[PDB]
Amino acid sequence: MAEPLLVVGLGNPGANYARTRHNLGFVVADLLAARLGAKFKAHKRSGAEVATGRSAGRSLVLAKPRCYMNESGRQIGPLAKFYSVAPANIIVIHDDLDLEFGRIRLKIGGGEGGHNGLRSVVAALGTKDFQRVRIGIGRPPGRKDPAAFVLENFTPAERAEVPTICEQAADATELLIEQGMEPA
Repeated sequence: MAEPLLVVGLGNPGANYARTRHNLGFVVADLLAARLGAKFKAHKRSGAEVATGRSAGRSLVLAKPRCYMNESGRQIGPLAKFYSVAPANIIVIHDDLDLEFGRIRLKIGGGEGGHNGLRSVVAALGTKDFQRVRIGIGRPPGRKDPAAFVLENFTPAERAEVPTICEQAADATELLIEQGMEPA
C-alpha cells in the first residue's frame, strides 16, 4: 500500500462562487491543506492546481479544479493517470443534494446525482467507482431549481454551522484515509 491518494475538492472558479453551496468541496480542501501544512500551486500539466501532504503515513495530492464544474473531470482525468492514482484511490469531496443539511457520509462507488461535476469526473475516469465524501446541503425550498439552488450562498443560519461542517468533513476525509470503509 505504498500508494498515494488523490483528494479532490469540487467547486467553481471565482469570488461569486466562493461561498455558494456548490463549492464546499473547495472549502474542505482548503482546510485539509492548511491542517496538513500543504500549499496549492498551479499544476500546469492537468490545468488544475495542487497541494501535497500526508495523513496517517499515506501520502496525498489534493486538487482543486481551476475550471468550472461540468468541465471538472477534464483536469482530474489527466491529473490522476499522471499521478499514477487508481480511480478508486481518489476522494472527491462534494456537497450532497439528497442528504440533509449538516449530514456527512462516505461512499465509494455508488451512483450519485444532481451534480454537474461528478458526472464530469465519472465521464473522465470511465468508472463511477471512486470514493466520495458527501456533505449534505438540503433540498431546494419549493420552486427553487435544484441547479440554481446550488449556485446560491447558504442562508445566514445555515452558515453559522458551515465552518464547523467543513471541519467534520475534513475529519471524515482524514479518517477514511487511515482506515477506509471500516471507518463509517
